[PDB]
This record gives sequence, C-alpha cells and structure tokens, in this order.
Amino acid sequence: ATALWRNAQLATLNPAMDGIGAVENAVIAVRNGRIAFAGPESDLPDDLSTADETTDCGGRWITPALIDCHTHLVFGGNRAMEFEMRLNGATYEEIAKAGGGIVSSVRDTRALSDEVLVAQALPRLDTLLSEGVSTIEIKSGYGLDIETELKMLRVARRLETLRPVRIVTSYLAAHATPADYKGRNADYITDVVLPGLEKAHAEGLADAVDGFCEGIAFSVKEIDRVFAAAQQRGLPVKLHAEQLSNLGGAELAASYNALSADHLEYLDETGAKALAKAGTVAVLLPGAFYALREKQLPPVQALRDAGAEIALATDCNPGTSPLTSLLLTMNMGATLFRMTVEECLTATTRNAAKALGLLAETGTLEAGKSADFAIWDIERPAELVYRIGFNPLHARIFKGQKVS
Amino acid sequence: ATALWRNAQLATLNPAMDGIGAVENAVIAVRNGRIAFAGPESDLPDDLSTADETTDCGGRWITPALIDCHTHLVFGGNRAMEFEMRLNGATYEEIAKAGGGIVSSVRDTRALSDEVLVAQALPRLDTLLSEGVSTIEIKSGYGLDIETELKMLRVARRLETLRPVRIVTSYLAAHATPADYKGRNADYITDVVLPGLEKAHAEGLADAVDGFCEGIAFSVKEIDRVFAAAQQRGLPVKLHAEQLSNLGGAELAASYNALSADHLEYLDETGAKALAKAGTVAVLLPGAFYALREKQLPPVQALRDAGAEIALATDCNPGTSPLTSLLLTMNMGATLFRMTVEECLTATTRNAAKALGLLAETGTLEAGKSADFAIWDIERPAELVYRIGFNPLHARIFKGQKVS
Ligand SMILES: [Cl-]
Ligand SMILES: [Fe+3]
Ligand SMILES: [Fe+3]
Ligand SMILES: [Mg+2]
Ligand SMILES: [Mg+2]
Repeated sequence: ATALWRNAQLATLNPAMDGIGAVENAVIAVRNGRIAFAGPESDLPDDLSTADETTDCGGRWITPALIDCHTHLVFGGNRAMEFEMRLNGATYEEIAKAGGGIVSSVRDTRALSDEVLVAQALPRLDTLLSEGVSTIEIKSGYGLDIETELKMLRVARRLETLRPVRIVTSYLAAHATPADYKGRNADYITDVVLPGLEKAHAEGLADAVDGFCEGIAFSVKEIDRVFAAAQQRGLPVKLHAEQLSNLGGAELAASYNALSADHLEYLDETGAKALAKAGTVAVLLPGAFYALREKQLPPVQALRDAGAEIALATDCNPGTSPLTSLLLTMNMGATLFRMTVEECLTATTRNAAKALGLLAETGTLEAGKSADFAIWDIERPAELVYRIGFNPLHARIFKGQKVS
Repeated sequence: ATALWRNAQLATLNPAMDGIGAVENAVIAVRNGRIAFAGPESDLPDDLSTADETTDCGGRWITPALIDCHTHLVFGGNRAMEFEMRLNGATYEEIAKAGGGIVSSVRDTRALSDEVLVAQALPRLDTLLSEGVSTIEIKSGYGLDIETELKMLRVARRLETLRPVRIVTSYLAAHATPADYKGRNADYITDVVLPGLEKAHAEGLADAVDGFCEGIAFSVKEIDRVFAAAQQRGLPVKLHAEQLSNLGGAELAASYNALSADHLEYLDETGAKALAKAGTVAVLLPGAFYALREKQLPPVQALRDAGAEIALATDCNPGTSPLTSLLLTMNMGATLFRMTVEECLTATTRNAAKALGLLAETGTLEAGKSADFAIWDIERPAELVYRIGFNPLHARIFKGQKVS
C-alpha cells in the first residue's frame, strides 16, 4: 500500500535542518503507514515516483501531526461548581465544605464505570483530534487507590481502540494523599503507590511513571522512592515539578534521566542545566498558568541558554486546566511565555514526541517514521500560533490513512 | 408555522427574574419565528399546547442565542507576520519596514474585492455561529477612505444573506487616519468620515456610528464632531474609549446616549457613573487585553457599584484580538477580569443585545421576541464559562428555524 502527497509545503521539523525544517514544492511518499520520503519533489527517488494514490495538496502546509504530551484526559464529572463559587467570593473553606477540591474529581472518578468514563472522555479526545492531534498522553491520579488508578489506565487504553489515535499512559498514583492516609505519605506509597505500580505494569497498562513533587504533595525523597521502583522495572519516569515552588523536583527527574519535567514555574538556572544535560524535556503548561492566575513565569530564557528542549501541552484536567485545545496552548505559549513561533511549533511536535520517548516513531516528517501529519489551510506556519480560538485544519493523516 | 421545544431547562435571562432566570422542566412555543411562550411546561397555554412540530430536548439546557456585540470581522489578510517578528525580538521600526502595523490591514482591505472580503470573513463568521452565536456586530474602519469604508459595510450586509445570522453594522471611519491624513485629523473627518457617513446613511448601510477616542487616535472634540453628525441623521452611536488612557471618551459617549462604550481599561469612577446614568453598556474585551499584554484592568467593581451593565465581546480583529470564540471570551472575562458566571452569561446575551439596541428584539427568552436560542450539552450553565477551548453546542435555532 503506497500513497503520495505532492505539491505541498512541508514543516518537517527535522532536527538536522534549521528552524522548522521547511521544504517548498515538496512531497511525502507513504508506504504501509510509514514515511518513505519527505522532501523536494525534484529529489523524489524513482522507485517512489509512482503510487496507488496521489493527492494534490495544492501547496498547503503540512506539519507532523500534533502531540499532547501531558493531560489528565480521563476523569469523572467536572469542577465548574467551585469555579463559580470562587468567582462569587467563596473562601477555600466554604468551597471545601461544598465538596470542592481535588477530592471532587477523585470521588467522581471512583464512582464511574469504565464505560461511563470512556463516554465522558471521548468529547475531550475528539476536540483534540479535530485539531490535528494524533498522539496523546493520559495520566491516572484521580483514583488514589489501586482499583481506580488502574481503571483510569484501562479507559485510556480503550480510547485508543475507538479512534485513530496513539495513546501513551502514565501511572500517577503519587498525585495526592487520600483522606484515609492523611499525614501518612510513606504508608500511602507503601500500601497504594508501589503495589499499584507493579499491578499496572503487570497488566501492561502503564507506559511511564509520573509524580507530583511539591510542598503540598510529595517530597523529593518520597518521589525518589517511586522512581527507584519504576526504574527497576524498566519504566521511564516523568514529574510535575517546580509548579508552586522550587524543591529540586527537576534535578531529581534529571538524575533519573526522566523523559520530562512538567510545569517548572519555579525552576532555577541550576535545574535548567541539569535537564538539558540529562536530555529531559521541559514541558511548559500555559493552561494551568492562565487558569491559576499564576504570576511566576517559567524560566524560558534560562532553558534556552542551557540548551534545554521545551514542549507545550494542554494539561487537560478539571481542576487547574480545563483546556482541550492544543492550538490555543501554542497561542498561550507565545502570548504568556513569549516563546517564538518556531519554539511553539516544535513544542507540540518534535519535542512533544521526545517528552513521550516516541521521537523515533513520530513527531517529525522523516523517512522511516509513522506517517502522521496534519494538512493546514494556512499561508504561513505562524498562523497556527497567532490565531486565538480558530481551527484551520484541512486534513489529518494517521499512519498513512486520511481520517478526517 | 408553529413549533414546540419541550423537556428542557431554560436560562431565560429575563431581567425580571433573579440570577439568569432559570426554569426547570420548561418548554418554548414558537410562532412565525417568534417566541410565543417560554417557561414551565405546566404554565403552557392550552392555545399553545399544540404545534406543527415538537422537539424533545432531553432535559438539555437552552439559553438565548449568543451575541457578539463588538467585532471587526471584515478585513483583508492577517497580521501573523508581525506576530512572528515581535516574538523574534523585532523592533516596531523593523516591523514597519516589513509592511506591518495597521497599514497592513488597510492596504489588504482596500485591495480585495467585495467578493473576496466576503469569502475571507466567512470562516470567522462560521466559527462564531458554530458556538451558538446568532447576532453579530461588524464594524468598518480598515478602509479609511469612503469607497473602502462603504465596501466593508456592504460585505457585512451581504454576509447576512449567506448564513442564518442577524448582522448589525457600525460605521467606523473614525478609527485612525490613513497615511495621507496623518497630522490632519480635522481634514480626515471633513473629507472622509462625514461625507462617508452621509453616503452610508443614504444607502442604509450603517446601523450605528462608532469612533476611537484616544491619544493615538481622535480627541473628544473630534469625535464629538462625528457624533453630532450621527445624531442629525438619526443614527445611534458607540465608542472605543479609555483603552490606553483616560481622556473622557466614556463621558462623551454617555452624553450622546451611546449604546455602548468599549474597552474601558482606564475608565475612572466618574466615568463609570456617567455610563450607568446614561444607560450606556460597558463592553469589556478580554481578547485585546490578553493579546496586548495589558496591565491595567478595567474597573469592574466600579462598574458594578455604579450599576452599569457589562457586556463581553471577541473584538475579533487581525491586529489586537485575532479571537474567534465567544465561549473563550466568557472564560477570559471570568479568568482575567474576575467577572462572575452570571455576569459572563448575561454579558453575551441580554447585555450584548442591549449594547446593540436590540433588547426588544432578541437576547432573552421572553414572549414577543425573536426565537433565537442555543441548546447545549451541559450539566450546568457555569460550564459555558468554566471550560477553555471546548464547544458543547447541541443545536442552534435562529428565528424559529433549526440551523445547526
Ligand atoms: Cl487559494
Ligand atoms: Fe498535569
Ligand atoms: Fe474594537
Ligand atoms: Mg487556503
Ligand atoms: Mg441620555
């Protein structure tokens, strides 16, 4: 099965090229869901000069399909109630008494069946897919008990069977301490987090292990205990770090050659250099920054100077970032974090694939990788970062197949 | 013709009811594109108990159709180039040389035919309609010469013939001076603004007259000249005021019984009281605030205390607010301006209708008004303000007709 997509402008994001690796008057040759060639039509090899199908792209821009490397897409209910209460002047106490807080998401997720959870996640998933997203990372963390943490992962795996999308999962039991384990973080890790990890891995439901290293959650030493366990099983790790303060969560992840460190509002120069050295991707999440009215900006320039790679994600979750648009995420990255257009595009493609350890499989338009790309009805790549609340997607191709 | 919409929850936004005027187990009877009844299914008149068609809404929420009372939907090209340049550290001088700045939009709008401007606007219009918007205000202001200013208004009128939408226009020749009139605000008003207004009025192309009162634009005295001409031709007025400084534009608008005063970042207490006293709606535009990285927040509390009505709009334009989502606008009003959920829902329906002088015609679910409403797939109305980058629209009814 072969197919050609010619007469196009390519944003290959090939790291061997400058900028976004733009190629004019180009073509993409596909064979069995894989890219056989991506470059000038004049350089198209002879054995690939023909195919079963040929699509005239009319000179439109083609980029790698987008990747959302950080989301909590699976969960029950929503947190609109406390949103409204907060705006009405309610205190944290009044909200808590009304049932607000992360406990609301935990309760709502524990109460639903896999079937219902899939039903509630599909609308969120489809919104991302409609914007050219082909790969999405989904975390657990709203169960805080083995039974529910695992259910969340099964739901994620299930979603992948209902839509043309690539889904990778992260075990995040080390998200918060349940009421029944208050003041006993160690016991929670011993009784819930670790045995949960072994079970998830045995079930093949977890692609990575995540954690929340913060003053209000788990300490560096506590997360270290979780990473050690994951490392022994061959599972890559990642971490929510320096979101609300500088604890050293970033340096910890870097010491474990973590796939990424996420949020990083309070990351320092030392931590940035550590991430770059370890090759750990810095995942910035503008949605949470925006929704939480945060004032401390992540150290973009320090990350740039250290040579660290920056990725951007929606951090889609009901409590701090009920965001379902990766296009908007890039606009926020530029507007709020002052990232350049080149950085924003690379952040949701090449670096996003890297943050998920899938760069060899997808993320760029290079021969040998999966044929996952998005055709855009734009005149300039910048349009994807410039517009606010618009979708110029023309077509989405997943594994060589035009899906929508 | 007649029709019924039963088994639904209503957010009538009736000013006689508390909050957003919510009605449980309600129905909507429509006759000749008008609302015959809207309220409890039990209070339904036997006369309206029967209809040609009936629709079961499955208990879904229904609100008046949304209204975008402030946009510059019509224009040629886009400003993604300078967006990219600025992020790369380009100076204004460098951007100007690259052809950037408002001159880019004026040049493009003047160069494109009426037909092309219609086509370039359709995607923006459709994105708004996809969100349940049924009434949209479109301004001219990117022509800066009589022929182009009128062309923009004709384009706006023409759009109404291509889609199920109510479009109101605003003559905004007093937006800025073009290259040949810099330093000559008086002659510009004399040669273009006033004669253009006369011709626009003679052709029935303008529903209102707008202006930009600011240091970098026209003074109070200059705008007063334009408003006096508007008054003489029986046309209502509105004004872009206090966006970058406090010049007293709001106060002038109020003296002319302005339908609305928009932006208002620098509005003082005296100004807020003048608006409430005159009945002028305060139109806040979070898109421009966000995109321009503004630091001065409009006086929301002063507006609340003075009793002024607040509306929210996209201010969709290529230069300062390339925003095409009214749902996102509400989330920004809440997130950036700290407006309550009730204020945000009212800001895009009842108060928006008022800002356009259309309250007697639409904006609330009351008998005698146009049957324009949106059916949503939501649990609570707060969800429309809470989510970021999501569209829960189930169906759109325009003048009693299901269109989306
Ligand atoms: Cl074309
Ligand atoms: Fe997260
Ligand atoms: Fe405006
Ligand atoms: Mg095109
Ligand atoms: Mg008056």
